[PDB]
Amino acid sequence: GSVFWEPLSYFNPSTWEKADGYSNGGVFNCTWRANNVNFTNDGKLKLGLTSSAYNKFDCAEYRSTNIYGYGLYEVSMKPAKNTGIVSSFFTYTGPAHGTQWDEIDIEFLGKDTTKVQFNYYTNGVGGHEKVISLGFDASKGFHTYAFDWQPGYIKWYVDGVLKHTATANIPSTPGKIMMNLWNGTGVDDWLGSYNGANPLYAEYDWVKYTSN
Ligand SMILES: [Ca+2]
Repeated sequence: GSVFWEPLSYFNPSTWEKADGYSNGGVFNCTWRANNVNFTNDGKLKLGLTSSAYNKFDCAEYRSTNIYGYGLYEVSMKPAKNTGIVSSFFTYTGPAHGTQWDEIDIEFLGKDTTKVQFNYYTNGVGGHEKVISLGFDASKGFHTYAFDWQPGYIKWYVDGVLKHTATANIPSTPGKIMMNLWNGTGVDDWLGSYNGANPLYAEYDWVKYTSN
């Protein structure tokens, strides 16, 4: 169908918004700052994790102003490497647009950038985690990650290769496209403990959403 092709060359307020001045609270141990949303000279979204106060942490999230439905989502990215942090790409609808909570994820646990974590939420329920081995260290360069979201399945790919398939209670509300980098608290078993290492950066080259 129709193709949304976002090359992330500069901030376009019509299509994107920078989260700012707040914290998601919970496992999220940092405050979203618009100042942490940058663009490189060669057109990369540069998400930055800083400490602008002794044990205070500044993090970053970029998200779509519009909403999207079924189809192919691809991203070319380069995650941060560190204990206690997540770099991600996901779809998201919750009460955000006064609905139930539906979500599709691609998460890189900074403690082990040699792996990826797939997962999804359907009406607030998750626990669909799937960890796969990359065969490479994600943090060294840009690679291509995607999910094909249709009404009866989700399919995850890496550099073009089917890695995972999900068939049950597949989400169905449309949602926004989101990218964020953050340090977790009291999920250590999951993310490892964050040692305050900073600044940390996650990089995005482009996003493409292909409808139908
Ligand atoms: Ca680009």
